[PDB]
Amino acid sequence: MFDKIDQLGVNTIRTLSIEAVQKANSGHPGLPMGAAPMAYALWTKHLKVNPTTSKNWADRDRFVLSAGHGSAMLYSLLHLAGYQVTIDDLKQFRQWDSKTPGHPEVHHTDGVEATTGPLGQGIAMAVGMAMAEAHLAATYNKENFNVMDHYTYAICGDGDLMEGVSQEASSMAGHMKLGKLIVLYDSNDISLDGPTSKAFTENVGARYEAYGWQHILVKDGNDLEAISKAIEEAKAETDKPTLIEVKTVIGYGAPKEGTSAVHGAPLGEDGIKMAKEVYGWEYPDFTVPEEVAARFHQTMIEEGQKAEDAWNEMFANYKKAYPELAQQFEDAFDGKLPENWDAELPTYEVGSSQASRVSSKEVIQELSKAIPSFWGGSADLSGSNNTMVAADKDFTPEHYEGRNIWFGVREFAMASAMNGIQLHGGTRIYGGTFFVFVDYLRPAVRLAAIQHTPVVYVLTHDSVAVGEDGPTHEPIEQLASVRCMPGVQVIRPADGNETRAAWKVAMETTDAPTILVLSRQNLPVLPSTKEVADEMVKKGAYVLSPSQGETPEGILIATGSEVDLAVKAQKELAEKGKDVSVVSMPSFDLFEKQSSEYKESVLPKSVKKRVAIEAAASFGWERYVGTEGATITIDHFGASAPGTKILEEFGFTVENVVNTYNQLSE
Amino acid sequence: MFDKIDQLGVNTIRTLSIEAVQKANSGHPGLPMGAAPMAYALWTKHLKVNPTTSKNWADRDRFVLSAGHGSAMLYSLLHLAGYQVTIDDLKQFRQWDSKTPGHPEVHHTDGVEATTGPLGQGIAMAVGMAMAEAHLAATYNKENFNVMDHYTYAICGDGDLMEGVSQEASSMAGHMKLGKLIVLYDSNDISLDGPTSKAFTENVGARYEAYGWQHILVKDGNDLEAISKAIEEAKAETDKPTLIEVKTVIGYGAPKEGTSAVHGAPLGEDGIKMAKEVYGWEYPDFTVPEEVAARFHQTMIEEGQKAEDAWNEMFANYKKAYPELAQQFEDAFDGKLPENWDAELPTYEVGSSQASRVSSKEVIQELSKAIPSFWGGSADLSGSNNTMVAADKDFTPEHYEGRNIWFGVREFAMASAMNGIQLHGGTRIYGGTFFVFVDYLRPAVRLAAIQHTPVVYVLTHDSVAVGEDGPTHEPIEQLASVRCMPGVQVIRPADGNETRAAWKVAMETTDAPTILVLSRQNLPVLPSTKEVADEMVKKGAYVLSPSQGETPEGILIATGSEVDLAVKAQKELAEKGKDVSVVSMPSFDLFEKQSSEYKESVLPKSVKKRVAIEAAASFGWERYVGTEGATITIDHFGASAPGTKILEEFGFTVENVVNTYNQLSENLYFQG
Ligand SMILES: Cc1ncc(C[n+]2csc(CCOP(=O)(O)OP(=O)(O)O)c2C)c(N)n1
Ligand SMILES: Cc1ncc(C[n+]2csc(CCOP(=O)(O)OP(=O)(O)O)c2C)c(N)n1
Ligand SMILES: [Mg+2]
Ligand SMILES: [Mg+2]
Repeated sequence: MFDKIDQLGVNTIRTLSIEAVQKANSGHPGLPMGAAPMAYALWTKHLKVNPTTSKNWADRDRFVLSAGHGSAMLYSLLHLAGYQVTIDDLKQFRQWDSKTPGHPEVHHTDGVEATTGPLGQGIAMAVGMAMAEAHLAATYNKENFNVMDHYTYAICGDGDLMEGVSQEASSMAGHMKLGKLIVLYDSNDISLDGPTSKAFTENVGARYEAYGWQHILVKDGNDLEAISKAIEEAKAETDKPTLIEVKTVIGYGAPKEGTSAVHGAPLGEDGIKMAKEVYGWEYPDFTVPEEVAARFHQTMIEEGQKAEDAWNEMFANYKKAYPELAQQFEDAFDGKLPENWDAELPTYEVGSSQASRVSSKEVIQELSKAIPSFWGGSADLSGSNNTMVAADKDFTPEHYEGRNIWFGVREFAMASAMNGIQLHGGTRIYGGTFFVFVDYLRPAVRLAAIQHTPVVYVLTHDSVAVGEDGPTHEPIEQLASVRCMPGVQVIRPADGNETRAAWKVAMETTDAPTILVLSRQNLPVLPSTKEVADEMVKKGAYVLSPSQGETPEGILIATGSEVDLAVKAQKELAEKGKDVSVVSMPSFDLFEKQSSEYKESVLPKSVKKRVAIEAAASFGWERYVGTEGATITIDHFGASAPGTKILEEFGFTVENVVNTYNQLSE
Repeated sequence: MFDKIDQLGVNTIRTLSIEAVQKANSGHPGLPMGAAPMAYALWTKHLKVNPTTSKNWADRDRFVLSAGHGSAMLYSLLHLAGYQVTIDDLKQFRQWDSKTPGHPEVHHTDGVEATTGPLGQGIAMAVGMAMAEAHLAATYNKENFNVMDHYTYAICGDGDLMEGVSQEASSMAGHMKLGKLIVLYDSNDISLDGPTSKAFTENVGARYEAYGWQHILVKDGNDLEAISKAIEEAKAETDKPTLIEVKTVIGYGAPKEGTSAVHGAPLGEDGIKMAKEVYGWEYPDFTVPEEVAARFHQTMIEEGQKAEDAWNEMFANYKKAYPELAQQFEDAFDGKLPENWDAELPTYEVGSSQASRVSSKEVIQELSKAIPSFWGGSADLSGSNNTMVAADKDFTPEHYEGRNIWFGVREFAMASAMNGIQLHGGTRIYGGTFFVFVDYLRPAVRLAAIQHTPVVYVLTHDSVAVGEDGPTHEPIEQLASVRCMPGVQVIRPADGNETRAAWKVAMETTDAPTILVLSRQNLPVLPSTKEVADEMVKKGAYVLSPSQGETPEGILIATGSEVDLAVKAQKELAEKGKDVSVVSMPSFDLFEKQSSEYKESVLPKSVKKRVAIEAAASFGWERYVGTEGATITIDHFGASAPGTKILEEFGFTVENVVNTYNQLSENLYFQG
């Protein structure tokens, strides 16, 4: 059962958390106090992790604290568990260069599996982690070798479940029958501003039951045994994901328990003392009882070591029995793209005019054949986005080996799950939606930037050329909205050859989300792209068509579909005697990470006659065009019309670029 | 209650819709074919509208087509109703400058209450409209006067209900017991990519029942009587919102019915004819049967005018009985601000330091007192956003007159509901969360910009000064992310006086959403603001502190929290004989609106020594600092540390401002 030492451990977590919040004079103490029993039971009796090996173990049970305001409890848990969070690390909570940030951040603190500040994304990321385990289990598990047999756990709050991303993810998870996803809900019945009664009165468990989820109610948050029994029931439900609703008194033992006051402000030294009185805690501050430390050592370090060693031996036998597949497992988790992966990648010729999206599909198809760890889907847009791998099955409960994922019209959930799949390891994911609906998945793109996750976004329908669907479905500001974001690689391919090479950047990217901005409209193949694209797209901007002279009199900058106008302009300008360089800038960010010498080759400082043609906003174009430069952009919303007409009416004609260049030349 | 004329009316809606899609060679015919029965039953027998008065009747039932891909069904319906959509307009479906755009757009087309292309937002706008009815009903309705008694209707498809904004809003709707909101769900069991078996196996009704909704399942989508019966049941359940799931066959009649093919592509002429054979339609193309037109005229034109006229008589009697409330009702709907709304607004002194969030609370609360229509709330962040009005009560089922809305942690739903509230009219809406979570509500900001809807966004915690919550809670790219967007007014107030003016700009803005970017940290009151802010913040950028002498040697440009550093740096630079002008730029948008002449006053082209200091991404600052100017900016994510420290390490110190300017002298440019 659960002994007195076990309750000491619970209260150690409680005291460490609340002390850490107080020293910082910042932080959230209520959830740590309320959720400390459910956390303790999970880690000590049910979570299989080897703290000694950190996150290196592939089959570690995955735990996400979606309610990141409980960071102090997680740090308390990592310290007790044997991860490298020290007592002094706890004391530096919410301080400069601390290993204990106010909200958990992956790769900043040992043992944190996800960056979980924003609400609902952690659940969705945990959904994706179970998707990955089911997929990798089906892909690699053979009889007598359970190479992937682990559970995804999350601890959420009332806020996580009021967010659409979780609701989207939970319907997804229920559909995908993720029996190994166990979410613990800290139903403290309170939120930041007050009681759940003022805005959140739904039957969460019934909703989850409608999604296909098992719902277990533990009416006593402080009954460890009831929580441990619930986890076992959830593990027994192999066909359905499980929500264990743990009713807790936020700030348990504190004077202001069951109020919003304990949510986000330090309890105060009065609160700590009174809470300790309830616990009978007369221990010194930032002190862990010896009994507790040994309990955590036996329960987590010792058992964890035995489990990984056992798994490691099974993999040893697995490698002998199935050498090629085991190596694949190893290479996928280490992010090693297969040899000659790019060999059969499509190439295109000057006669051709193919949409960037069709070109993407072709790259995707060969990528899927070559890379067995490559998988992905769309938000009900695979036909429109051309994100489907023909010759591969769909990712279904019946065939988890399938690598085509039907996310549904759940873009945010797709994006966050994708972040979780990347975080899990063994897979490279892509996700498809229209470019205008990047808005829906934007917070998860920002999480991917912070988390340095090599997610690929296949976002199509880049411009007003979509046409008849109209302003709501035509991106204008979306290219700028991603470019300001730190940590995101945004590439708009200008032809098929640029598209192939953009995918190659994404495949070879290991620390950044990559957004691919692709076109519905058919894209004519440009002059040098067949030969130079693979080498020069990664440089962000290159001289697609050079001027006749060493120094161009002017320079035309263009991205994507509008680079064709540029080359046609170059010739018309030549007939009137003007010599201009045409630069393809697929990516702003890739270009800025290049040398000053390279930037000079593409955009020489001498030439102030810079005209930029982009079917997008003008924001940030003065960086390259200049104060004195000119730009053909759209700074207004779209229209419902044949796309060819909208472009023509919005100034994307060879004649207009000539006139604007000539006016600037004056 | 339904005759062959009514089925012919259903077939008419379908034929006009599929014929228009084919002429355009673009569109979605599937939902029109299967949903035209349910649309017909609701409009002809349960929807209280006067087509003659367009969108000008205040107690009109509100219909939102959340599934915008079924635009043609709406346009067909508008023509049949008596709205100003001609057969000729339908022919121009999805063509340049048409009154029939591919997805419905408000204002462009008669009687379209919302721009509803993006999925889920329409149901959320509908939810907010029901919120607006309840508040206005409670605020204005008095005994024997049913000033506000209108239901809110939305038609959605599977995709709408998969989206999280819908799920948030539905939870919010059930909590708020908006029993007069009824959603009609095309359970066609098909999505763009294919069946819903592949992505959508949930029990929608069970979820909606958990939300506190009522679920009526109509198994025969073609049975008009059953649909109408369900709409009656829904109106009967006044304490619960209702989802009427009408199971339909997508593309009923076409050869490709019940498949993904009918969703988003023209059937083709053969398909139109084959469906017509099932329909028994021998009529020529783009034709309304005379029987159907007269049936529509009777059901909606004549009855609707009688209802608006009956309402108008009651309102006039209400005007006599309650003149004050009636004038307020008209003026609130008219958008007229009360006469002395600006009079009691807070003013602040140089010796004062206060966070713009606290300044906003004070401006809000006085605005609430003077403007009865003014209401709003936050996504569980009122303590942090300072968005609560102390005098007023919460907007609860018990107190629908309350002007404090608790949206919960539902930012997307809040912003879309806000859009519905403003579109409905009678109220001014503010909604609050952290500025870093605009990303959560971003699609609804865009829809507001396209809809020209004057929603006010109170987005606080603007910088790395948030501090210990960390990178995830600290905005960086967000300012540029909305300054890049068309049709949005983004004001970063630099002190309390600018904050008041910012609110004023938003209260006087009728054509655009306004985002107010406010600070957790205390902002010291700046030199000229108590006197010049009321007239100069509206100009976007102004010279807060002029140079000593007409032509400045440099421009220190700063927005929001960072302007104080610029003024302090001006002093230090002035002490060393360097004369710079401090330009405060609350809004990029408002400044570019001003005359070419005014811009030269604020930013003379002659002065090329410019340093811009803003604790945000450098994106788009090259427009003002210039190629040879410099920026003190954050192009990287933040940290978890006390906020003052983060700012110092990131260079928002007086020394760095001085030194960045001085290094500008070292350049070869600026030598000469
Ligand atoms: C998307 C998002 N919006 C807002 C916040 C701010 N926030 C953090 S916790 C919280 C309250 C949610 O309540 P709950 O999870 O029940 O908290 P508890 O009572 O357990 O502390 C809010 C609004 C956030 N972290 N993420
Ligand atoms: C937010 C958003 N995501 C995606 C799309 C693209 N889209 C339009 S309809 C649709 C399929 C949804 O199917 P459903 O609403 O059930 O359509 P029906 O079968 O009734 O035509 C998709 C993905 C969109 N318009 N908005
Ligand atoms: Mg809670
Ligand atoms: Mg459908």
